Amino acid sequence: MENFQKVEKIGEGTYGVVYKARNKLTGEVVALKKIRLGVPSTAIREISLLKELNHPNIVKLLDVIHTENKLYLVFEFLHQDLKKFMDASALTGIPLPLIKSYLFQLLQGLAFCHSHRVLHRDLKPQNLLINTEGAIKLADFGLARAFGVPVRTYTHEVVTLWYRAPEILLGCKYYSTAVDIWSLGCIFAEMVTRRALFPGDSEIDQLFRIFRTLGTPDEVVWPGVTSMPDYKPSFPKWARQDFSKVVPPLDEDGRSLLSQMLHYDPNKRISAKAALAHPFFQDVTKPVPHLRL
Ligand SMILES: NS(=O)(=O)c1ccc(N/N=C2\C(=O)Nc3ccc(C(=O)O)cc32)cc1
Ligand SMILES: NS(=O)(=O)c1ccc(N/N=C2\C(=O)Nc3ccc(C(=O)O)cc32)cc1
Repeated sequence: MENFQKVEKIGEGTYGVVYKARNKLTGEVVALKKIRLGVPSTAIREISLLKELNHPNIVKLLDVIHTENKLYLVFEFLHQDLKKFMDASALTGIPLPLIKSYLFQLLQGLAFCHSHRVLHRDLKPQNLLINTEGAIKLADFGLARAFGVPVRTYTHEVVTLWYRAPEILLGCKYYSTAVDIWSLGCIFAEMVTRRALFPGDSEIDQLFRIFRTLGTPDEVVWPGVTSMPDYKPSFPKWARQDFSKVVPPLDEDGRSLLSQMLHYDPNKRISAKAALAHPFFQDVTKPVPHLRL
């Protein structure tokens, strides 16, 4: 670690603290992530697999440094996250062609992850990174279930529940790649409307916000929902609202795709591969964002 000079702290999450840093050996500017914990052997092996999960839309994992019973991950550095870009673009909105490009690229990255049986599990605007060339990349995944212990909130953590799939909220512990499609759907809606789709601050508030818009799920729309671990027959039964309120003024192709990404039944929810073929992407392009760095 004496080979890195910290420039500034750029983030913190369940798995650690991220710094912008300079590699003293090469002069490179990188993102250095100190993993919050020595470190178990299963975590070293699982993280080593992430070094081989390489794609243009996945943040590059350059090196794994396991020394003095501490774990550091060295990643390539990108200058801005989607949360900041969304906030910077709040008065005008991100242009639809750029929203479409970002969605397409993130579906390409997820289709790749998913084909290798790797789930992101916690997609949110803060872990989607952008550059000046129009790329967007997935970050902050691959360490879940590798440390062998139940997840406990770290000191000062406030968990973001806004993008969590309903099956996670309902207590499914063996959920599928569909959870990432749900999260990406929520982010897509937020890019279009400039408002979070389901901004809950508790698990039940999150679940009830989903139900009030999409309707309380039942066995008709989601076979098996009533047998989910945290499903209660006492949930209020809200009717599904007319979808026209969800993402105005998005066109029917985008609304159709979003409705497939937000299906309750994870088995009915569209896959990343099928979403890439949706008519909404027939006119996809790769525009340049205006980034103020
Ligand atoms: N792939 S890259 O990001 O374009 C890049 C850029 C710069 C570098 N430099 N490497 C080195 C540099 O300047 N002094 C060095 C001293 C020692 C070593 C070494 O391997 O032992 C490497 C460098 C690499 C990649
Ligand atoms: N808020 S901001 O100023 O727009 C910002 C936020 C984040 C960044 N970079 N983050 C990262 C980066 O460059 N490589 C990474 C690799 C992994 C992780 C992670 O969390 O696991 C984060 C980053 C820059 C500016």
